[PDB]
Amino acid sequence: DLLNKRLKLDYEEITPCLKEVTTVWEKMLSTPGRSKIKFDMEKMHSAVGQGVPRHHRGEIWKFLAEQFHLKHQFPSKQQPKDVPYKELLKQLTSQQHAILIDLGRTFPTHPYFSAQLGAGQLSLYNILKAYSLLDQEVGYCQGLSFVAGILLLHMSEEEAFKMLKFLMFDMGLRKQYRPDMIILQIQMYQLSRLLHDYHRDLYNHLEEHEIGPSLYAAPWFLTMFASQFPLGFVARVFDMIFLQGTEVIFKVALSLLGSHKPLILQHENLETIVDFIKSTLPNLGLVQMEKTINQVFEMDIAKQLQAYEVEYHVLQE
Repeated sequence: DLLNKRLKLDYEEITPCLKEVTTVWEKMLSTPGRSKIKFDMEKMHSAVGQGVPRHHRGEIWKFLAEQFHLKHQFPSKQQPKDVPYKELLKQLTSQQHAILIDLGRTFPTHPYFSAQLGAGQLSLYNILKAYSLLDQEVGYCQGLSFVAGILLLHMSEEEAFKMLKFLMFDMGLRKQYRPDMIILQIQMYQLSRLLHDYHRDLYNHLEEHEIGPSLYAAPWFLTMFASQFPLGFVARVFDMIFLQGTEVIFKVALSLLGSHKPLILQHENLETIVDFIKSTLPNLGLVQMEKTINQVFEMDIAKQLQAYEVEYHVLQE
């Protein structure tokens, strides 16, 4: 019952948010008719940057989504339909097997998900089942359980489904999850170009050993870092995603790669380089995570990403 929130929110923070900013959030959250009011971008940006209290993370994300709605029309051709959560769950989904195989690997040591087909896992299962029936083109795609999982850890089951719909449709995250993997391939290309333009030396080193992003970045995009990084770090990455968009993933990837460049440069073969990026890099210390979040947060690469996309299509022909 309210122990569920306790059960769910039991994870180490990178930097505990202090007294004062908890104060500022409560005021924005308590605003009457909140969803219809546009808040000033800079206050929010300062708010997110100064800390997101764990006890309010979920409501904050929903608040940030309301703000996203107000700033982005987000049109009437690609909507998603409104068969309620409870109604979708009456049906059977063809994605049952795919959901189950990932379910067992989703935050397996977290007390809320440790019990096989326990309350936590069932709620997650149902969210994914519903989503697969809503978005049958995507159905269930590997890694999605971590995303739905992180949402579930900060709000109710049905609230998590709604936010998942919002993140996937309104924020466009669903694109990378389509079965053809085309958008995922373009994202791999974009990260590579990002490395070329911002850390040429790292780029040259990776190219020399033929290490394309697909050898290590797939989990970063598809699980949004949730499958390999600490929960506290991933939760801050999500704070930023809801405020600044899914492109934050690229920012975090670039920041991490750039940050560990000196170490990656010391490895001389595909086996050692990939192993470092896959297994060692995720073992970041508290200060490192702190620096990463702050750097990523002020990073601006939207125009470059856009350009790399056009570039991809020109080279395809």
